[PDB]
Amino acid sequence: MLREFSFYDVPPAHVPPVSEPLEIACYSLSRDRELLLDDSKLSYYYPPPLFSDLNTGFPNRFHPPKSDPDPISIVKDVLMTKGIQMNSSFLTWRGLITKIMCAPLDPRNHWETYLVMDPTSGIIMMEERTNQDRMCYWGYKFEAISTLPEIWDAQDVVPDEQYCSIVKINIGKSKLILAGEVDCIWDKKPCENPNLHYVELKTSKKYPLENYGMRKKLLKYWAQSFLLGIGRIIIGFRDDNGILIEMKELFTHQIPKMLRPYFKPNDWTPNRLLVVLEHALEWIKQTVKQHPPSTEFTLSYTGGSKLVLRQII
Ligand SMILES: [Mg+2]
Repeated sequence: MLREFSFYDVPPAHVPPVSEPLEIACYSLSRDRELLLDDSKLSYYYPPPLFSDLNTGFPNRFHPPKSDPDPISIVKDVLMTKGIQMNSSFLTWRGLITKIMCAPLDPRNHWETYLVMDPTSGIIMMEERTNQDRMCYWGYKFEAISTLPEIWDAQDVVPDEQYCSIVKINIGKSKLILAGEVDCIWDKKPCENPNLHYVELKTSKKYPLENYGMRKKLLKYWAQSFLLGIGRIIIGFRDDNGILIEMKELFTHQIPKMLRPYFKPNDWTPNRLLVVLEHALEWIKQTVKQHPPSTEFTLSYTGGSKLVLRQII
């Protein structure tokens, strides 16, 4: 069977309450993508030199990251190994909620996720089952030059090596456990919820906020970081040569405030994106629960203004 959810059919409701995302676990990945149950790979933000060349090391010092998606079983394994209870509606990768949330924003980004309700936990688990160009490298290079590893208590661009935060976040009536890569931390991790100390690093050409493309890009920056409770998004603005010309430190909560003067009528706004997401998540829950556990579904966005949930029979 087929179910549809239309973005524009969502009733005009108040923005759902969203809890402060609470870290329940973290882990690291080695350069060979090996899971490590520690923060050996959490690094610190330190501003890189202005006019750094983001082409340096491409492609000979570049080790492109794994192309295939990771199974969500990993996060479950991690939590099980640590003896952490999982009591939520959803378990997935932050990035897959970003896709649902931002679907109304980029009709060109088509995607497909797999969902199954676990027969023991009753949690809906979501994953993908189906990268190395110069532009991508600019982003990875900016992350590499902007970060300092732990040294006191412990160049090749190897994006496989990373640190990850697993969070509980509630969006209205939906409880989610989300795992996502954290680029670095602003200062020492409170050994206090750590997430507002976390930093996301981005590289972009700078456009005025008048520019629709720029606003949309910022909205997606905001959405991604909002879902993991990240406090800061730091943008390395680059020119067409890939030279770092300016850095801009933003607080995540400031992006919607900063964008307020520039939204044209009928623009998707942070508040509207949250309303639609809550309704999307509620729809997914009710649909999945019309079937026995271990029923596999595909959730698809293939342009237009609808999500499609398909039972795999
Ligand atoms: Mg980043």
